[PDB]
Amino acid sequence: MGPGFDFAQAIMKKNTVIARTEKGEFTMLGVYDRVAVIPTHASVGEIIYINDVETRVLDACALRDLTDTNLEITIVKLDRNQKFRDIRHFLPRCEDDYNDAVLSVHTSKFPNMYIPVGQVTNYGFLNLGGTPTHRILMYNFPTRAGQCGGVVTTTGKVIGIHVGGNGAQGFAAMLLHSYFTD
Ligand SMILES: O=C(O)c1ccnn1C1CCOCC1
Repeated sequence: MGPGFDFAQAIMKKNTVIARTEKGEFTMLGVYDRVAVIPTHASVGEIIYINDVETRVLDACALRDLTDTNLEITIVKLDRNQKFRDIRHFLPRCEDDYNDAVLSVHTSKFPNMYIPVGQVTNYGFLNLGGTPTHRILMYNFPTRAGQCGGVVTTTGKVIGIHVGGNGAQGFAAMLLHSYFTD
């Protein structure tokens, strides 16, 4: 509907797939080559469904910071016959706060969904479902089941993936450029 939505749509139309694990259907962001991300609570195994196609998982790594604290991001390399557009140059280098973000979701339950969430706080520590978690972004929107994996963008930056909420606030795990050096 405006320039934030333009950037979000451009990411959704080329850099997402629908991922299915035994724990549900998730928006999945493809970052480059056959490398994507998903919330760690998706519990990715040796096989995952990608747009309802049985796909071998070549590697899955549940990220933790150097204090050995959960970051809630799992990086997955997919045995897929097609590469993603490389969007690593849209990833922030540092932890930050943002204005005027959009949360975008694409699943069977919520197709073509876009939410203007407003201001994004560098929240930091969150007890996420009992699990101490770091590098959390917060926005004051009442997010719901079905939005985990959703992509958080500003104009020109892909800043996080949605991982939870408390009924009044939503929480995303940061994406940083340093996660996807090769
Ligand atoms: O997919 C894209 O490149 C796209 C769509 C809208 N804006 N962008 C980019 C253009 C260069 O600055 C960063 C954002």
